[PDB]
Amino acid sequence: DLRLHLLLNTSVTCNDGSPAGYYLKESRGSRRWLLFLEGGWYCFNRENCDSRYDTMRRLMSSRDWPRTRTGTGILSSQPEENPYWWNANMVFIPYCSSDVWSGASSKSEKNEYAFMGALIIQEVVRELLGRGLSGAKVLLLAGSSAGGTGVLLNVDRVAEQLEKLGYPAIQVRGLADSGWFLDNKQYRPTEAIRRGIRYWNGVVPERCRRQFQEGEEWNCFFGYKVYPTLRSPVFVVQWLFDEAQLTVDNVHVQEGLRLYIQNLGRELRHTLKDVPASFAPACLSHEIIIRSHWTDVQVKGTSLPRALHCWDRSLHPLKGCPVHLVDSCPWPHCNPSCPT
Ligand SMILES: *[C@@H]1O[C@H](CO)[C@@H](O)[C@H](O)[C@H]1NC(C)=O
Ligand SMILES: CC(=O)Nc1ccc2nsnc2c1
Ligand SMILES: CC(=O)Nc1ccc2nsnc2c1
Repeated sequence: DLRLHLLLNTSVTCNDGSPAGYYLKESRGSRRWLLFLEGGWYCFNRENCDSRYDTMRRLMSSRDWPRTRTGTGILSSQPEENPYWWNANMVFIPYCSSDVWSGASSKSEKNEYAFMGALIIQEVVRELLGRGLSGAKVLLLAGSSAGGTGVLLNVDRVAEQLEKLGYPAIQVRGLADSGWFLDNKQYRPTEAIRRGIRYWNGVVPERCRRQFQEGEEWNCFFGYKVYPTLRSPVFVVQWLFDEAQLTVDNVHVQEGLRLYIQNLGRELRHTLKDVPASFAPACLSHEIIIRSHWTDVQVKGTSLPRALHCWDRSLHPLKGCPVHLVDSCPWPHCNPSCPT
């Protein structure tokens, strides 16, 4: 089990001003550290954040968090369940800022809620350095859904933070699961992110900000636009027919919809052509890395735990150990190993 620690700096808060925190299981025989960012949509104005506070309060507050959580999937410590990193130090960072991990704004006389996702990540890293992260060789910042987008927005800031604090030997890497979205034409929008950034005081990576400039930082929330600007190594996991993508596209089969779905898969495939570390199966699903049966899906005969191990070796092409795995077949479940 992973044990809850609320942040000692109580000014780094969830939406309602309660302290943020993290769940930790140490592995004293390991110099590898996995920090995982939870997902769960977002909110972007007073009215829809108020609604989220009524029926999704654990995503806005630490007041009701449990003292422990069980690690699953890539967060499991059993080799049978996690062939990749079962002996690592494990950290689960709850998502309680509703800002895709981008915010840097405190609650105040003018702000009903605090949006501090970017600061929560920095403070967790700071406090872990006294609990053994100072001796790490690799820090893998991972996340699913909104947490996968959060990896893309924050991995280079973690790398800069550790450099400026005096830890140049820690290698920072990212693993973004189900957070690679397309700003495509709907079957039947980006305004939500633009409004959110202003409501959250949201921050994006500096090189991407300099490309798109003021008023256009929403572009940096889209993987295919922010990824080329990043310096840390990043592995991208993305279903070709992601259910959250299709929901925003207003898709729930005749010729028009057939062509729409086939075009979505082809566009997703295209955006990953120049991403050398990636895993993109032709399935209709959403998230993968913390579910218990994450080992089952394969692309071209290679599972995701194997592909991640091959990535580790590459950062020391490899014979029989591939790291770029993108399906080419054009319809959901044309890969027999898709989850049911
Ligand atoms: C707590 O975090 C805030 C926001 O990052 C920072 O301004 C403040 O200095 C921190 N407190 C301490 C004691 O470091
Ligand atoms: C349901 C939903 O809309 N999820 C998300 C989360 C983060 C995003 N960043 S860009 N588009 C995104 C969409
Ligand atoms: C024009 C536009 O904004 N299109 C879309 C479509 C699906 C999305 N999923 S997340 N952000 C999305 C944006």
